[PDB]
Amino acid sequence: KKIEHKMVAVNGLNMHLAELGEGPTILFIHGFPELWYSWRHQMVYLAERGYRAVAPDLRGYGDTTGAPLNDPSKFSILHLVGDVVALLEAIAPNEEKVFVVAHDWGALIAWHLCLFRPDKVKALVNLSVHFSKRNPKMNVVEGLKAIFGEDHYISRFQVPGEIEAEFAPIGAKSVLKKILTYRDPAPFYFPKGKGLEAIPDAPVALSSWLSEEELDYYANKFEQTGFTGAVNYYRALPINWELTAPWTGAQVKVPTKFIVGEFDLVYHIPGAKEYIHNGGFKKDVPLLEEVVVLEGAAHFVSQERPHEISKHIYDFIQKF
Repeated sequence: KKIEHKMVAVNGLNMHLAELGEGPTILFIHGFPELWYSWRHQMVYLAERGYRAVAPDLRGYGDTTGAPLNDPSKFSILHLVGDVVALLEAIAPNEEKVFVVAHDWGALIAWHLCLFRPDKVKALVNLSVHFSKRNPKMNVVEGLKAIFGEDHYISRFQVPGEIEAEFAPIGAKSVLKKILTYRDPAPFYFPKGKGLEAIPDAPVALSSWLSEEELDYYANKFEQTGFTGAVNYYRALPINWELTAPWTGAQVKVPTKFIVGEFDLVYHIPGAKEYIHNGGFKKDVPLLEEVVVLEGAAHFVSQERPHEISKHIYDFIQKF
């Protein structure tokens, strides 16, 4: 069978769901600036081994409609987890708990899904983004701006319309190619009026995992939707910080496997490596397995290392 596509009405949205396979449900959750399509390899691998792979486009992404692009406050972590809980109730009505696999912004959603509703998740595979322990002093935007300055991507993303206008003459294809093929451990910089000039290029042979046809899929979709929906997630970071105060000191009680690429910029945020490897991560996530670091890999591991990611998912969920 080929990948099936449907629309599901959830939490004020009409959500696009891609689906492949039969058996126990695995929910895949993409990140920025990606789509359901990022899971193409894993959907096939897991479906051929007796699982039902389900991959939505998130709020403000791809074929999912209903989100007010003009109101970034509606892209809060609470709205996002609300979407996922409602989705699961609709598409998995006979499984109290399901498997969850997620990456980047999807991983951040998955952490909070597990904090808010651990009764819904049997086991979790998170990629790239480690558990974000709430800093009582300041929000993520302010914290990263203090370290990396005004041109840091999360800071430049803040005012609605600004980064959109920067990307406009460049076009979705060039923006996406530059982002998807990025390999340097430093964060993205978007100096005003400089477009993509501040982002270094890696040797071309290192991005052979991304075909022109695959690039075109992302490009065509984001040229239709624009980038506002996706970028609004970062614009909600300040309110996310306020809204998540009730979960200070709370633990994720779901069995978890964490995987990250050696050169992933998120992995190189100051303090991240120490948090992940020296005990802090295990304290917040007591059922965390041994952390997996993919040698020679960068941020987009599901596409860059599809066999390794697929096998790591299969081997982990087989334990249950």
